[PDB]
Amino acid sequence: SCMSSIIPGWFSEISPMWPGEAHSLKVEKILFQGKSDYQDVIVFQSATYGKVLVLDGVIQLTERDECAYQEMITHLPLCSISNPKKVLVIGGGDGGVLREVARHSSVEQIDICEIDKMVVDVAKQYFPNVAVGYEDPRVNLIIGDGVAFLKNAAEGTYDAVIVDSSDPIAKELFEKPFFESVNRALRPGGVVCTQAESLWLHMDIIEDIVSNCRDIFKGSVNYAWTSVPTYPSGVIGFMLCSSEGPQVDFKKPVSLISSIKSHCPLKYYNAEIHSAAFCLPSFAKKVIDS
Amino acid sequence: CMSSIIPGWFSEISPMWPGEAHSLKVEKILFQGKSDYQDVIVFQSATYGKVLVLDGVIQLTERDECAYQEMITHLPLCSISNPKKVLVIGGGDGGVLREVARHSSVEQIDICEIDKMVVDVAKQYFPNVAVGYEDPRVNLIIGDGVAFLKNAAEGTYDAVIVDSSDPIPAKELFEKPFFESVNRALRPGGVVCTQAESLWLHMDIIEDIVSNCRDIFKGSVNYAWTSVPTYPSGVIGFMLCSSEGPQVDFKKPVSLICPLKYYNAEIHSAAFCLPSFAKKVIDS
Repeated sequence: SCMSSIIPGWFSEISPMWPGEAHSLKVEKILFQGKSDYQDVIVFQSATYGKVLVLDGVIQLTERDECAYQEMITHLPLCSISNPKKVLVIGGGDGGVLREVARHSSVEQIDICEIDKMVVDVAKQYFPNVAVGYEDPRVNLIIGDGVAFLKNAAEGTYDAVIVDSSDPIAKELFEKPFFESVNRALRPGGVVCTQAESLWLHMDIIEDIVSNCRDIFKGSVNYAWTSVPTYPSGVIGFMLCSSEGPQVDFKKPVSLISSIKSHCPLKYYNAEIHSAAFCLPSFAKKVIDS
Repeated sequence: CMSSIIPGWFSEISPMWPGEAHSLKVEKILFQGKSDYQDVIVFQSATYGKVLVLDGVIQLTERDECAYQEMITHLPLCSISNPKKVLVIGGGDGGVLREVARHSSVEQIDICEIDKMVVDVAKQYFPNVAVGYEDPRVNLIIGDGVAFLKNAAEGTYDAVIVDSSDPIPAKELFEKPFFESVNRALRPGGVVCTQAESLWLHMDIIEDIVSNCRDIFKGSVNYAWTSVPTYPSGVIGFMLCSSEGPQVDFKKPVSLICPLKYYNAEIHSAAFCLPSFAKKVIDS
């Protein structure tokens, strides 16, 4: 179904989470097809987006546009607070989020949970220039469930939690108890940033996500969005919430983001787009503002 | 262009976005003409309502057109005081006209659409938006806007909106002479807003439009972008250019404005905050 039976080497991203639409990509090579204990895993060499990671038929990243997601999900929370030291990432992807967290020189510890070792192994083999992400000596990789890991975490441990999840299908990561777990694992005024889907496609799912966060997190609660051409509807959003404690202002950065530089310039994130990301269209704005 | 990758699905293929296509499941085909100018399809889509297509390229869908039509219209029109005379190049489905008509200081809306079939299709298959054409201030010309514009009285217009297709004879709308034509027909400090493609797919083309624009318009020259799921890459952008004359600040609207679904003063400003890869190139 996802691979065209009509004309060779077209992949089409079909889902009932985005009914009646597919982003089709010309595929040169499948580099990897694989079935873990959790999910179907495909990597292809696309004609125009470089390498593409697909889990359960859903595009997770392309080399060409991953920067828009990976820089926004990392820098929106981490540039909003001073001197973040301890960070938790839920979901490993290709390591590109870890690479973004590691630009922040105040960070000392990056704990990351990925349930599926196949996803880690696939990152290291097929996406090695971004999967160096995993090798930063600050990084502590747990192959295990992130929901359990967070129940089990010491209270008040983290400056920041980044929830780099797939779609709510994964469904527990969008619910009140998981958020209560996050609230408890954050230091007072610690921040969470989560994958919060498409304003065009899932207004109903997002209204509930913001209601749960408004209830659990007593600091700040904001919603941001970014252009990601190879996500469905060409955009995805983020919950930014702070726990009870010091003032947090997600709307502007505190901080802009070594002799030997390990990173290229930011490709997408900057201090102006940080603010712009919180200016929603009128159809979305009405709802999310309460 | 129909069932080219999936049976029952429209796929938007073009060497303007190599290696990719947006695919929409088609409930039914509503129209199929071949005017003296382009191949015209309207189809009823599964989930984006009615869809207009010219030469295999998506012009609009009922579900997301608000994001294009409200931004190409209100970014220019909310950046100046009491616009009275307005020229639109391109008719689409009358959506842009409907949005221009929200501005109560506007007296005259000249619009050029070379292809009459586009207009007839709009009124027939998109009637609730095609009302844009019916408003008493609208002066509809079935003719070449390039020609209409070179034939205009110098300094006549407060604003021109270029709601063009892709730079594919449409390519004239992207070149110095047409830009000189506009700079001329605008009053001093008058503004133009142009369809200016995707920062993800067309940085080269955009760079050339900006540079061209910066030679001609001696007021402000700015680029803005917006989410449109059914345009290639999911975003489209706009040149905003003011002619020599009173200062225009496109990032800070001077005024506020069947309700608006997308545009608002906050998104007005955010529309000029480009990603770092675009922001460097587009600035100097």
